[PDB]
Amino acid sequence: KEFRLGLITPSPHTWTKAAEAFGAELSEKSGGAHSVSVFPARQLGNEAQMLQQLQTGALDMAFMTVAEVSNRVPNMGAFYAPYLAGDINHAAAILRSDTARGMLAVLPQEAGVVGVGFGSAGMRQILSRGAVNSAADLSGLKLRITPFDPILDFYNALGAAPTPMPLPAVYDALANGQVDAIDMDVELINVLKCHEHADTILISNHMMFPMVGLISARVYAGMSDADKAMISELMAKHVDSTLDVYMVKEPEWTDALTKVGKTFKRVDQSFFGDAIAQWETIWADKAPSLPELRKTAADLQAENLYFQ
Repeated sequence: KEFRLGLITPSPHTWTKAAEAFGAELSEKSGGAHSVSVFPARQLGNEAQMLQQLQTGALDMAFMTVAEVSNRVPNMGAFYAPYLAGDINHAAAILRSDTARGMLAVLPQEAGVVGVGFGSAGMRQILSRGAVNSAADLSGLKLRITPFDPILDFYNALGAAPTPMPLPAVYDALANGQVDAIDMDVELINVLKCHEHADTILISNHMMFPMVGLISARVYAGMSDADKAMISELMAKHVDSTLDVYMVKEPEWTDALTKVGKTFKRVDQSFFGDAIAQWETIWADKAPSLPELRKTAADLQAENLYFQ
């Protein structure tokens, strides 16, 4: 079978490279019986469209933001609690936990997909065209976000003017004033060069940004038992590999952003004032897994169960 795998990330992106590597290994491990054609950069549609077609089985596979999945499955919102993870190594440990993996079990019924495991991209940061000395400076700023509710809620609590926008439009929107600021990670701030029309880079690490490897449940059901096991395990390995890339590269991409001539500041949870508490109130009855995920995150940190 020639499977198709969609992503929204550009070609240089870690996810796209991981999907290509998965595709190569599947071809080899299957003795050429199967192949994967990778379609990055939104070639097959936006993420919402891709999920619709995973659900029907018109699309076989995706490396998808958990952000999009949360639009369909609001419990995935739990991963976006601000400052749940203290850094990318903590985030990776959370995403590998039994608590997190247990949350995947609902996906075949609730979204028509099998989730094999979690990967991630980088922590979320803020880039702005003007000075930002306190959270009050975010008030009324047209601020680009990924189109999902957890981040919309965070910025609405802060009083910004969040504006959903997909990746390809972001650079131009900054350059032309359609937005004043963006929510982004350091990999894409580097790759998309969004720092070019920014004044201030705020390294806030305010939210994690998980990824999930998905197989259409309709397609999975048509696979032989041997292939269900082999393909899901292999995909899980490649999804998991992204966590180690970000563990290594996150501080490297961050340091590169000290060399682009802009005002560079690190801020912590206190910077955001009451927005974190407001977010909790919004999400308490939307994402029932949140208390258990918070306990898991706290235990990983207390036990020093990651590189820190």
